[PDB]
Amino acid sequence: GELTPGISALEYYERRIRLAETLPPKSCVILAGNDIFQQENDLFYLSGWNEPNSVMILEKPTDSLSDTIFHMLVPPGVQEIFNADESASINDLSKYLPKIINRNDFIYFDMLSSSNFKHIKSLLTIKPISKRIAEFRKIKSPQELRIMRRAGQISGRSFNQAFAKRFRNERTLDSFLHYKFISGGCDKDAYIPVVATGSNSLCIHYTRNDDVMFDDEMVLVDAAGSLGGYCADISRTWPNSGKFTDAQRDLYEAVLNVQRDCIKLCKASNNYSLHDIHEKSITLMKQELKNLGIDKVSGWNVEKLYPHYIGHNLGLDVHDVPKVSRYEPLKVGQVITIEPGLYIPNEESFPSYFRNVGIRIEDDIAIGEDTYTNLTVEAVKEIDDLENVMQNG
Ligand SMILES: [Mn+2]
Ligand SMILES: [Mn+2]
Repeated sequence: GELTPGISALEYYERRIRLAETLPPKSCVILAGNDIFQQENDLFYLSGWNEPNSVMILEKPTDSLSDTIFHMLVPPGVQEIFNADESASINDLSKYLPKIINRNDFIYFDMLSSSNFKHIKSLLTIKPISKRIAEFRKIKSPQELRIMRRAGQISGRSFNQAFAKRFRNERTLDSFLHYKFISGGCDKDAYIPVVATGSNSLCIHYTRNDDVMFDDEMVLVDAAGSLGGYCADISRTWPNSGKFTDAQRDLYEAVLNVQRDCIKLCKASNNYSLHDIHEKSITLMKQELKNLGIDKVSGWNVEKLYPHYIGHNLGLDVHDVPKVSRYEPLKVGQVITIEPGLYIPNEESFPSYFRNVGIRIEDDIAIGEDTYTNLTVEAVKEIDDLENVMQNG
């Protein structure tokens, strides 16, 4: 019954109806797919069509939802499997598209690099559309929450399998997690992974993933799988030796405390915005820095030791729906990550056992009415849970 993994063909139809319920009479939405594979997600959200060199048109000729028309121009079944009301070859674009534009007053199309995009743009009231769909994508349906839970569950269990094994080089740990994501049931990597051991964890954008791992440092890993186009996002940090030292413990619990207290905020009744939570993450991280006695270091305030945001919306993209307001209260159905971090520089003004230690703990949280749902709860992160899996398996 599914059209793409986790989503039925009925929901795709319902998504196109929800968009049409916002359009005036004699409108048409034009979405150009990608070329050679990562489909255009606005197109994928409404069609489930995952092929290159394709154009979708959603047309509302009157004010009745029963008159809408779902056009699909594909490379030379689309009507029977994807429920396209009309279809034609993509070669017919120059003869097919102008007939539709001329009979409509409002053209929903983003004028700002696909080949069919430059084609359609040259043919051209023009209104943007990608942001209006973003307001729909930021609210996940129960089916979408289920398929994301499956992605995070597969990714989470893959981390636990890695916890029980010893890795002498980053690239082995990289290829291992990739295989477990795929054999666990995922389509691909959700994003380019980070496998940073020791001082490598201080580079926020480290992706080389080929350095040797030593028995005295911890490894920071940001990696997760994708299923049906939906992405998970997990970060974990654990010692290579398999046991936390007293220093590695104190720093890890600081990041874990900030993350835990922030996850507890993700209830829609709290009326917090994503930025509201981030500013609370700064406050909490300051207090943890004070508990460790490293908050008042000159030139290294909390912004330089915690130098990124608390998280981001998650969905078809890793950094999902970027065009939605970070300042409006979180609504039921949104999926955001909670990923605070600490990264101590190699400065003698810091204790020696803290220098060159970077830590980040990331989980995917879905917003509920009076609670939340940890979509990545399987990947253990408590020190006693971590040390148990590492030494016993
Ligand atoms: Mn991440
Ligand atoms: Mn993230």
